[PDB]
Amino acid sequence: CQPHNDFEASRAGPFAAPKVPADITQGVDKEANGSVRYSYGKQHGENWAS
Amino acid sequence: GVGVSTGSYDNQTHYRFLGDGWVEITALATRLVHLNMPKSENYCRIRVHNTTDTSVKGNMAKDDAHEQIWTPWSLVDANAWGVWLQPSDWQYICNTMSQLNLVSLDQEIFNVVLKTVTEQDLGGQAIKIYNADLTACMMVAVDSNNILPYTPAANSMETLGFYPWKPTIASPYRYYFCVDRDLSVTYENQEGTVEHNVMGTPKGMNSQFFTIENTQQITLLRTGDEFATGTYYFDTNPVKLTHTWQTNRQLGQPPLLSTFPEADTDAGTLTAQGSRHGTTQMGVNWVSEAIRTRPAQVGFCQPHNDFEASRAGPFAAPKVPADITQGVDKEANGSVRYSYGKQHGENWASHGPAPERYTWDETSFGSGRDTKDGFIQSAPLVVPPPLNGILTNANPIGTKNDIHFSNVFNSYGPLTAFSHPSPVYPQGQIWDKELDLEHKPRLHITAPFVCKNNAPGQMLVRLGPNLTDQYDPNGATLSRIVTYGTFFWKGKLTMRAKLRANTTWNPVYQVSAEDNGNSYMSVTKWLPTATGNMQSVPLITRPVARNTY
Amino acid sequence: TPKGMNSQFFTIENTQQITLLRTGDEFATGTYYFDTNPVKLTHTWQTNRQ
Repeated sequence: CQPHNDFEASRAGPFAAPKVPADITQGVDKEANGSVRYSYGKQHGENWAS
Repeated sequence: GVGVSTGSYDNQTHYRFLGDGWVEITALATRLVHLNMPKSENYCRIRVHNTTDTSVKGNMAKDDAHEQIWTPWSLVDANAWGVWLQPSDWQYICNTMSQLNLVSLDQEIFNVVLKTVTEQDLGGQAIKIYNADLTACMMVAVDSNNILPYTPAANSMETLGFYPWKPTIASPYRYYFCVDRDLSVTYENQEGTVEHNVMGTPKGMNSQFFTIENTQQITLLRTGDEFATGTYYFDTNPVKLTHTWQTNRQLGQPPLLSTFPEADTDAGTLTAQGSRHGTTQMGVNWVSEAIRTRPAQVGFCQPHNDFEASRAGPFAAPKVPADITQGVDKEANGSVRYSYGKQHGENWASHGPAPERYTWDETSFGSGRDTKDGFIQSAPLVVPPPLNGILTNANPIGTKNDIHFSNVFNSYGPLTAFSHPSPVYPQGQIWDKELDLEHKPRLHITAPFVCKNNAPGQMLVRLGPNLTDQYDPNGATLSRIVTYGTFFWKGKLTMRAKLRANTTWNPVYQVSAEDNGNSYMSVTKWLPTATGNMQSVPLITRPVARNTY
Repeated sequence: TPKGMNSQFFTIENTQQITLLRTGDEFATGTYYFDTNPVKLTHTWQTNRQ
């Protein structure tokens, strides 16, 4: 079990404490299991038509 | 050809003193095995889902929901401490040796016997006649590659016989399969029936189906044949055979004594707590045996009964066992409780479906926890503990009067230091295969020894199917001749170990056998009865004291 | 504000040997070797239950 969204703050400022990704199971808990979400561009993989 | 033995019986234990404090201990064990023709002609994917308990709102832990794959093969897994050494031997080892590790291990199968049984009416009845079948043959296979799911015989408490002069049956083989099980949470009598509680269907990304027929070289052997495996070597590390008493309280230099006891009654004193040298992690201007900094952290608070759920379903999150201390917190410290049978150690006189059980308590007095004393205080640490500036094991955390910080606190930090789980002589798991993961656990609770290299390789075995005169697969007619088998097993578990020396003045605690009485260490406990019944009770592991600093 | 105990200021001009190359020139680096461990290309279905 990993702390769901444990925002820890430091001298640099508040941040999201990383968490080892894992299966989502039937719980459909994505953000809870650490399922990373990406955001790329056109020169990185997005359709040039969009 | 056939009609002659192919092996020798030997179930002893020799001690070869290699000097320099180290001694090579070779444990030989031979037993008679009894195998019956498996009922399942082929691999089955039986799905067991108990609802007699899961349906109830109160019952949550009694979730035996899973889908295993029953194979037509048995298994000769003698991974038990009591199936190798002798009751008396273990006493000598624990009392002398201070550490032990596994070295080699071999196996052999001689005097393979296969007979068939037929019905024969006698005076109107029907007695069974037993005729030996030479042409009959069995099948053996040692998956040293571990291509098949590792199935510890101790995890199901179905190893071989701990009694030399008594036969034993090989436990069937079966492994878990991919199935998405889900169970909702319900307390006592929650509003409405349990939300979700259903089994799952086979997935294509986790469908693990194996066959003994295509995962190992099956060696066919008859009555005159015999099998033997190579000398497997263990790479596991040695486990200390001593307990730790020193707690986080006693480590470095004790406080300087300012007063000396005049009588054996009174005691001495320390120096001014406010004016005394030392190191404390508090900004206060005083020190004590409770705030003084220590080299590390001995033991750690573990979440009491932290049931974590996954795609497979809810389960009890394992926890490293430790001393129970004066808190008498067994289930809180992780004191594992066992349940063995008669062929495993229970008295043969206690007739009944109720097996013997015992709760094993660790000997690591140093890493012992006590829920009846754990507490926290506000950042501004002050001598007088405010009513709101402290969290004792009596403050309802989470709108619950029984759920405190202790039940949900993990004090595991970079300073966490603990010992290993003392292996029990009876029904104790020796070695175990490591998990195929990038970051495997620092240790295993099931077995002290963990094969760093490859695993030993479970030994599978199945009786050769004796077909009848008539046969037709398409007609679902699997006519098989009633046949069974009885083969002997011979194994030698060589392992070296070092013995400690008397470096103290006061005699250290030992394991003795008091006279026949209420005393737990009673001799009758390991002595036959008028009828011949016997029982094997756990032994005191790590009797000698060990200084942890 | 900038601290004196954590002031990390670097310059590409004083942290590496800059190789000047024109149109007819060309650069190439040595054969770097990795010491990283191999990563399994398979998933695990077995849970604490089985």
